[PDB]
Amino acid sequence: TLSILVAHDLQRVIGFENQLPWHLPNDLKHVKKLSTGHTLVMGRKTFESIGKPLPNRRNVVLTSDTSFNVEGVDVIHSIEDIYQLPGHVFIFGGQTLFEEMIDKVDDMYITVIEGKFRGDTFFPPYTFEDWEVASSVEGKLDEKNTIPHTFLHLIRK
Ligand SMILES: NC(=O)c1ccc[n+]([C@@H]2O[C@H](COP(=O)([O-])OP(=O)(O)OC[C@H]3O[C@@H](n4cnc5c(N)ncnc54)[C@H](OP(=O)(O)O)[C@@H]3O)[C@@H](O)[C@H]2O)c1
Ligand SMILES: COc1cc2nc(-c3nccs3)n(-c3ccc4c(N)nc(N)nc4c3)c2cc1OC
Repeated sequence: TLSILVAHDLQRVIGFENQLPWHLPNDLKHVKKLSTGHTLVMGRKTFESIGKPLPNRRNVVLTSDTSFNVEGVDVIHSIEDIYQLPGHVFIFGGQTLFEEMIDKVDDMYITVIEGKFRGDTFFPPYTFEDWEVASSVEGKLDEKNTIPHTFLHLIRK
């Protein structure tokens, strides 16, 4: 299976200055649970933003940099390389990767951040005419998670 994982706000903002615009621990937990034991494919900028490979999953980084060789990370240099990766593959970001892969993925696990943030990077537009809502679950709010959010699982019709 080839899936997208993304958190985007009401206007599809996904990032600002190479970081998440919001602090939402529950989104990170959501992503951890979905991807543990599986594969993440991310662009070079997203990788450098996180700063280290995430434990207990395969970390694959897409970059044109032939000097890229980081411990605990596998490197690919083409979009086509993604299709040769076994198991459940998750497209992990960022904007460029999402734009390249939205037409290619089986499904999407979206965290809709129910707010309007300042962004410099965006998830591409999509329509529910193309995507079936497999599930929609309202995120629980507490002291550490104060922004309303909804976990959507969308499957291409
Ligand atoms: N909200 C979310 O779910 C989420 C998740 C992840 C990231 N983000 C955000 O997204 C933003 C980053 O997005 P971005 O588009 O600027 O960067 P990005 O997608 O993370 O990485 C872009 C880089 O990936 C490499 N790349 C992409 N396609 C390639 C291809 N076909 N062949 C070879 N290399 C390729 C290139 O690396 P080289 O220049 O090294 O060649 C390119 O510069 C940040 O703000 C981050 O916080 C948000
Ligand atoms: C150390 O723990 C984490 C740190 C993280 N930093 C990030 C950053 N995102 C953008 C810039 S940095 N995340 C990420 C990375 C990708 C995500 C995606 N595709 N989708 C969703 N929903 N959340 C993400 C969180 C992270 C996810 C993490 O745990 C899973």
